Amino acid sequence: DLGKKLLEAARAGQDDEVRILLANGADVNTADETGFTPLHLAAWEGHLGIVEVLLKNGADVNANDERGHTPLHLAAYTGHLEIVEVLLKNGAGVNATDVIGTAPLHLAAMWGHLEIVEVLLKNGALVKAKDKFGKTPKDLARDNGNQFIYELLEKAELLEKLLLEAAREGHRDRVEEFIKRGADVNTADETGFTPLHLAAWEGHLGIVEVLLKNGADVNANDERGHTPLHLAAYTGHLEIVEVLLKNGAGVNATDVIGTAPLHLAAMWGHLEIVEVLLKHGADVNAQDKFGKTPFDLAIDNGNEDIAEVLQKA
Repeated sequence: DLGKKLLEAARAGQDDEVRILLANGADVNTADETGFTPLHLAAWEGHLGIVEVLLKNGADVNANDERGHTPLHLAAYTGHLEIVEVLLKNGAGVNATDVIGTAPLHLAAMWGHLEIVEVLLKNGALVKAKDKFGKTPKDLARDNGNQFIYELLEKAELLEKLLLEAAREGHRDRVEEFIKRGADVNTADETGFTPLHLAAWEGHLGIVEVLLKNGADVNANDERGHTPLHLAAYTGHLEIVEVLLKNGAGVNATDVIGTAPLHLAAMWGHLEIVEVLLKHGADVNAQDKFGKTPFDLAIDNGNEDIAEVLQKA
C-alpha cells in the first residue's frame, strides 16, 4: 500500500507527500510492475527536489527497470540537466547500458541535449560506445541533424581517428606522436579493428612493435572475433606472427566461426607461419563451422607441402 503511494507521489511531484511516506517506513527502493522505482519516476518527470530526497534516504541510484534503463538514462532522455548532475554526484553509472546497449550518451546525443552531452563526457562517458545496432552517439546525432553535438563528438574522436589512420597508412612518426599525446592505443574503428589490427593487416612491422611497446592489447577482437594473430596468418607476414606470439598472442584463439590462426596459415599456404604456431602449441585437432581441421584445408587449396608437416604432428 505504502509502495504505490510513494511511486505516485514521485510521478506527481508532491514533495511533502514523499517526505511523509518515507517517514512512515515506505520502502525507498519499491518497484512497480516494469521495474520503475520512485527515483526512476522523479527523474523522468523532472522533479529535482524529490530526486535529492530519495537518494538522501538510500535510494538505489543504478536500479534497472525491465528494459535496463537507470534513472540516469531517463534524465538524459528527457533533458533534465540538474538531475543528471545529481545522479552522477551520487555514484550513477555513466556508462551503464540497457538491453540493447544504449548508454546515457546515446540518448542525450539523439534528443539534442548539448549541455548533458558535455556533462556526461566530463564524467567519463565513452565517446565511441556502440549500441546493439552498431551506432555511436555521434551517429545518432548526425542522423538527427544535431549539428553542434556531432561536431563536438567528432572532435572528441579526432585524436583516436588520426592514430587509426596513421597505423593503417604506415606512418611511424605519427603513431609515436599520437600515442605521446594521449591516444587510446586500444581504440577501435567502425568494425572493431584496433591500430594493432590495422598494422598487422597492412604488414607494418615497425608500428606493430611500437604499439605493443605502449600497451596495446595483443588479443583484441574485432566484431567478428579476429585477433591480430588471425590477420597476420591470413596475410602471411611471418615477422609479425613472431612478434605477436612473443607478447602472448593466443595461438589457439577462435573467432565467431571457430577458425584459429592455424586454419588460415594452412588454407593460404604459409609454411613458415605453420611451424612457428606449432612451436607455440597450436592445436591441430580443432575444427570449425565446416568441421575441417587445418590438415583438410591444406589439401583443398592444393598445398600438400604444408599438409605433410601436419601429419607428423
